[PDB]
Amino acid sequence: TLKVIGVGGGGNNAVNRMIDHGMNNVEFIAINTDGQALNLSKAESKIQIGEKLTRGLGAGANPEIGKKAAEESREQIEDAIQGADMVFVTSGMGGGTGTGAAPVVAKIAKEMGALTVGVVTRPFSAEGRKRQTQAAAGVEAMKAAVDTLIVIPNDRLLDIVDKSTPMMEAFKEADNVLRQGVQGISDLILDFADVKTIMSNQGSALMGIGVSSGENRAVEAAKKAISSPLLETSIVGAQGVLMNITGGESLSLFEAQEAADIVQDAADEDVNMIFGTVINPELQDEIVVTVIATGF
Ligand SMILES: Nc1nc2c(ncn2[C@@H]2O[C@H](COP(=O)(O)OP(=O)(O)O)[C@@H](O)[C@H]2O)c(=O)[nH]1
Repeated sequence: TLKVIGVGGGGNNAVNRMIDHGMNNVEFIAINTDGQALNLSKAESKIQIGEKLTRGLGAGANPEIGKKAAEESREQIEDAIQGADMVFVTSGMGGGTGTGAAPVVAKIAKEMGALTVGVVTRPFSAEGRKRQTQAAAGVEAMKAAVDTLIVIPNDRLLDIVDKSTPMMEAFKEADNVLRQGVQGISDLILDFADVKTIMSNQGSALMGIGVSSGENRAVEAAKKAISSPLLETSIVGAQGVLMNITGGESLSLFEAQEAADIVQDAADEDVNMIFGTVINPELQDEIVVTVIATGF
């Protein structure tokens, strides 16, 4: 039983990209201070927070607003999570809602016993350093709050998207990245207790994405993932690695083994590696290798 919660406008856009993209397994939850944004959210469940602080508007960008706003609506949050086994808290740090509220939403789910995984974006360093300063705090808030935290610095997406890609639209790929991050894990649900062993109380986790379509797609996707810009360090330091190989109908068993072997070689000699495949019909010909490394 899986529930992904979108905390903030950033998170809610990533949640709505997770919905627009066919994703059949999981419950979606939208959390914001802004009433407007919640209306545009595609999630089944929505939650407005700070209904007494904000009077039904947004948190207007200060992290102190969401923190207290979350506490105000702690009741409703605990209700929405009830009986989820694993919770994904997807949010953009730097904002008001996410920065303060999302860490509280997390520790709610951790205190409720669900496996809490945090998939959060850092803001672009091109977004002003004040917003970067707040995000740095919010990140450290979540590190305490979650079992595993996957922190994707948006700047590292500048090593992915075009220079032509507008700034206010570069978040659409950041959406897609959070999608692949959550979806990579969620799609594999392997033994749940195995995943627990990889995620439970591990802390800071790195993500690696690689996509390839060609002659050598298996090898080419795994190599790209092993050395994804999103990885702050190469994964050899990790004690636990989860790996996903998502492909079309044409996805070979051979290809899976090839990609698995490649990633295994890159990981520590005696790493706890667990990996699975996913046939996703909607995929044309590209396969996607998603690497989550834990424990640093
Ligand atoms: N993935 C994603 N990230 C975003 C989007 N818009 C903004 N962000 C990032 O998320 C951070 C917070 O934005 P926002 O969610 O509006 O703040 P909040 O509403 O106070 O939680 C910013 O620093 C942005 O870098 C979006 O549409 N998608």
